[PDB]
Amino acid sequence: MKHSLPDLPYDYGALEPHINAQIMQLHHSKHHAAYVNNLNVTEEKYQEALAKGDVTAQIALQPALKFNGGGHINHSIFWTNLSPNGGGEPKGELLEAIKRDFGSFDKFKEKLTAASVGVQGSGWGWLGFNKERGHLQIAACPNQDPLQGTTGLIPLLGIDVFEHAYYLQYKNVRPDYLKAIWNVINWENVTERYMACKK
Amino acid sequence: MKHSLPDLPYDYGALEPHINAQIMQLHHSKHHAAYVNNLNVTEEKYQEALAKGDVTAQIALQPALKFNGGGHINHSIFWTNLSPNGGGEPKGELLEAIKRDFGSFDKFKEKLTAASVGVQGSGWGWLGFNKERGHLQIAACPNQDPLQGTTGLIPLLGIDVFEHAYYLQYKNVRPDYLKAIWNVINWENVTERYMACKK
Ligand SMILES: [Mn+2]
Ligand SMILES: [Mn+2]
Repeated sequence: MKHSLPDLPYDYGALEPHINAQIMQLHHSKHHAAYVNNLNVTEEKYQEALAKGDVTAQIALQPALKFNGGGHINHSIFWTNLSPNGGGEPKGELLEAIKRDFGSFDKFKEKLTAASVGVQGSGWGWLGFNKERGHLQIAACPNQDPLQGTTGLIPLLGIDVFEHAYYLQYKNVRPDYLKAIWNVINWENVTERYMACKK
Repeated sequence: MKHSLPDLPYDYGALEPHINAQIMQLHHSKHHAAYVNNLNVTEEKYQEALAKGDVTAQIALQPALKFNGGGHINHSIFWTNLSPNGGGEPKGELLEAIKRDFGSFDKFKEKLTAASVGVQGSGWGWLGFNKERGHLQIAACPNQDPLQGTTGLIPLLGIDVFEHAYYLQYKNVRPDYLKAIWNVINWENVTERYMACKK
């Protein structure tokens, strides 16, 4: 098998006015498209080096694998974390865990926003689930480094703070992007990942 | 493919008094043995992950692959860079290149000493050849990060500054270890690696 660019589950303009059609179309059809292709290229190179036992080449491929592989993991999740049917607050057991672990829904939003704005350079903000501790956890990740691969936390909600995700519309004012994106969060999807975490 | 621990080109005591037999035995039969075994286990997990397209697992395995993979690369080179017949100064084209790029042999030693002593924590000092620039270059690497895999430079001479390489004999006094190791440098091996770069 090879990786494929997943279609967006909605129209490019479905998230307006919070994220405009130009960003969505570029962020999916150009950026993510490149990560999948580069990911498949790196995996093939990594396969040849492994068959040859060329460990030097394997390690030299690690930055491309983490960046483009992480890109595929993160963005594929990101599209499902957003929806025109999104916004508002989650329900049921996820809403209860958020209040228990962060005090309230608004406190959680403040913490994830602060983590996302606090990224200096490129990276991501994540809400995750800690299997060992059995509760939610917020983390920030540099560049395309994916949450679970580098921290073991299971991703529930990611916020792409790469400049290409918002600069066209919001320019340098990243907090304006963070303010707007809460209105299109697909809490239905995020709830599925949370419920999938417990057994 | 199954990597294997290469036999040492000499007995564990052949580098005394500069590196004592206990260090050599532990550094080869324990530390390096673990890198090969851990490298093989990590490589086997990669084959499964690649076959499954599990990119998260590939990225999670990267720290173990670089540390143990790099360990295998570096230590395998390190042993050949040392010899009971070593020490003194190189000759021929290697010596002529060292004088040109670093001013003199003694000046070269000061620069490689300073790079090796300057490593805070675990890492390596390397003399390398820059193929693109066509000259020698000194660099430091953190942990077991290998020179070529992370910098593209071809390794000519490596100095292990992990504490397990000198602490038993020299304790915290790494500069005494660095001074002593010059007595067992296998310049014949370093010359072969250098001449191989100008094919
Ligand atoms: Mn992005
Ligand atoms: Mn070592």
